Amino acid sequence: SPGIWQLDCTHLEGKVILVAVHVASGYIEAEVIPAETGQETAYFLLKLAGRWPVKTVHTDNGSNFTSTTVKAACEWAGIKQEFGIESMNKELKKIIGQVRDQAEHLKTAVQMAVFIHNKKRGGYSAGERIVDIIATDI
Amino acid sequence: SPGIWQLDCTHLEGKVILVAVHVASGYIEAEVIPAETGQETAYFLLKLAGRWPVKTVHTDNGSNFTSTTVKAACEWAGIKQEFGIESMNKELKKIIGQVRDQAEHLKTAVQMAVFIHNKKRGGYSAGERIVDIIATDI
Ligand SMILES: O=C(O)Cc1c(C#Cc2cccs2)oc2ccc(-c3cccc(F)c3)cc12
Ligand SMILES: O=C(O)Cc1c(C#Cc2cccs2)oc2ccc(-c3cccc(F)c3)cc12
Repeated sequence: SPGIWQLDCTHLEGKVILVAVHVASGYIEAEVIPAETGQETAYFLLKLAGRWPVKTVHTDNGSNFTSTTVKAACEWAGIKQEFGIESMNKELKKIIGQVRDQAEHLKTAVQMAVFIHNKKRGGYSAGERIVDIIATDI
Repeated sequence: SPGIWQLDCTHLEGKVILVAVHVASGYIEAEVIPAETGQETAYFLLKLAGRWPVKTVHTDNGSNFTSTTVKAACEWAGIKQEFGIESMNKELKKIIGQVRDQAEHLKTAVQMAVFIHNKKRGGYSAGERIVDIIATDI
């Protein structure tokens, strides 16, 4: 469970936002991409696996089983793709809405929204939780 | 020291690679950017601060004191910019060289190289070190 992620897509302003959630913490990473092409997901997954333990990525549809570059990225980095395992996507759009005028590019708003999600709660934030799970594991 | 980073630039194939090193671990993040414009560094810094504790960013030159968007990003996220505090850039180009044919875009090679740097050593890797410092700190 230190290494289990979910990968989803949400849409704002005709752009695609790639969302990775660390299922045990609620920690999120996101990127705005022009078009959802296989090569985009592959770059995002390779960046995520260089940064954290990424052992299993669950997706809720078939799109990610049809990309040879996602498959090649996953092989290289030692990532198992799994089919099946959220309301994360709703929280994110709430925060993105509050900040949308505060900056020009959708992608800056997306990252401010990831920052608030990860750093907010007095218990632990999702950001402390992921470090605590992986530390506690090491 | 959990929150202290260095930010540098290196160059390959007429593109700029933005490198953040967590000084106490040797953990690195990198991005290929078209052109070094203020807005690029600002997006990278906001992504890094959503992911980790980023309290102080040291740079070795003046470029980052002249961008209103780096300044605005740093204010919003609570980042102190500092002037002054590597051979990281040499290790990275060694690994990038070994993988360069293994993939099309320079940026994929850059990320495979970050992955190897972060996961390699039997002591601790830079990736376990950063999680151990922040966990040990929390
Ligand atoms: O560079 C490529 O060849 C295609 C590619 C992208 C991308 C992108 C972009 C997004 C937006 C504009 S370009 O990310 C990757 C990650 C892994 C592999 C790969 C492939 C084989 C073995 C391996 F080890 C890795 C290939 C990619
Ligand atoms: O969206 C913008 O307005 C400009 C911007 C970029 C970028 C980029 C790109 C890179 C490559 C193509 S576009 O990253 C940022 C991070 C923070 C702030 C900012 C500004 C004021 C307050 C605050 F809280 C944040 C502005 C940006």
